[PDB]
Amino acid sequence: GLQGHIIENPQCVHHIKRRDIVLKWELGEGAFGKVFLAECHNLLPEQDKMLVAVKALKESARQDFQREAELLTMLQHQHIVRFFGVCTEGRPLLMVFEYMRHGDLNRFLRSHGPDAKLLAGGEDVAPGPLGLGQLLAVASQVAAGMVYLAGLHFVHRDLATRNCLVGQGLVVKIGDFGMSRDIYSTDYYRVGGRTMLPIRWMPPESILYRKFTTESDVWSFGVVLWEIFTYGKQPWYQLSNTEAIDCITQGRELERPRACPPEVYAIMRGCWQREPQQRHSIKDVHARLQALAQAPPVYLDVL
Ligand SMILES: Cc1nccn2c(NC(=O)CN3c4ccccc4Oc4ccccc43)c(-c3ccccc3)nc12
Repeated sequence: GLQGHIIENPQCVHHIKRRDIVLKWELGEGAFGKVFLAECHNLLPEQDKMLVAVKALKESARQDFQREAELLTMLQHQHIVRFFGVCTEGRPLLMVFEYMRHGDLNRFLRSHGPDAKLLAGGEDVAPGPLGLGQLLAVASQVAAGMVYLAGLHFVHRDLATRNCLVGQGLVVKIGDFGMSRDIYSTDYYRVGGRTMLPIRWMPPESILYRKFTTESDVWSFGVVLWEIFTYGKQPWYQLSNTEAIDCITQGRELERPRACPPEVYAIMRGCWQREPQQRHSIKDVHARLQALAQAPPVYLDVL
């Protein structure tokens, strides 16, 4: 079905009473519904009242909602956005997620870019552009989520920074509320009717043959690594959608970002081997990123 829609995977759901959810205000909006900030009571022992993100269904839908809830409940990992469960008592149908204070990683990258000064600094992040060690910590975390999805044989098909969230202490997790085509329409190619393909993130076998695997996700992860080291720039931004299809199917690679050490660009190139079976595993890409994120400053300073 839709690239990046969890029910594209063919592999218990917690219920929350409507009275325990108090909507505060809207956070975002798309064709399939809205996301609110809400207070959720009686959800976690430590917290009598905590903030959550609530996704309200705009309403087939109820059967898609049921299979989404099943698959979200099955995902339990430090770098997948936490799903608390559903409110099916009347309407609208609600899904309850942890609140990720910094929003999506593309927005977070662009607001800590090469132009950032003292004012960009805050609780969680230093002033000025994100440093090598912070960029590596972001990439490591997204890779760890992708290790977990690969271990469960899930394929994402729309992995991009816009589809990752950033929380307190710069925790980064894979997740979205199904509105990236509404909020970031320029990141998709419209192919008639309603279909919208994230071509700039897709390998040749996906664009040419419509094949999607663990190995096409690793390609997409390579593109995520490029977005991180460009502070959120669009891949192929100088190109039209058809120009980008021509570049990707002809074997052109994204150029080393200014902020990317050769060792890291080598990790991006391992994700971009033309032949899927020749790309490095997500386990290996994650081991190499984690090692660099955790490396002492004396080592990172000469990278
Ligand atoms: C309509 C639609 N079009 C595209 C993507 N859409 C999503 N997005 C995802 O399914 C992304 N997704 C995910 C996908 C694939 C593997 C693992 C995944 O882990 C997650 C973990 C937490 C949140 C989300 C995911 C939704 C949607 C539905 C209910 C709840 C939330 C989001 N609806 C859509």
